[PDB]
Amino acid sequence: MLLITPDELKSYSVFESVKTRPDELLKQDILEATADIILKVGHDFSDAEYIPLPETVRLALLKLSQFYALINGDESIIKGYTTEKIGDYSYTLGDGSSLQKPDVYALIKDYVKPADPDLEGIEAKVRMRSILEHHHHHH
Repeated sequence: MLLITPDELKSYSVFESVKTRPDELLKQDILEATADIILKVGHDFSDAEYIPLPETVRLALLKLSQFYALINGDESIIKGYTTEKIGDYSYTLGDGSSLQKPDVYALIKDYVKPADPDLEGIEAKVRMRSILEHHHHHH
């Protein structure tokens, strides 16, 4: 998942719609945006021993967040009556334009399917999560 906050989104974004929005909604958008960036690189950052967050990534998400937040509850944009937000063509604009996501591919192009083995954090959390106990507390 992302390691940012909803307050930061508005701090950078310019759309009054993204700022005017609450703090709970902003969270949903952010988490929904990171899904796109990860879908491009073809990998996430769940492993606690591998959660890289450069300056290029933080920016890419900041832009994507504002994008969705804009067509997330606008007052002049509709996807022609459809399910929840989808990562496809929709959210028509008053100018009959197709608001497309931000070109943040170059921002993640540096971390898009690297050339490294499975040395990454693997079989480490499963070895501890699947342990008999190794503790003096039963939660």
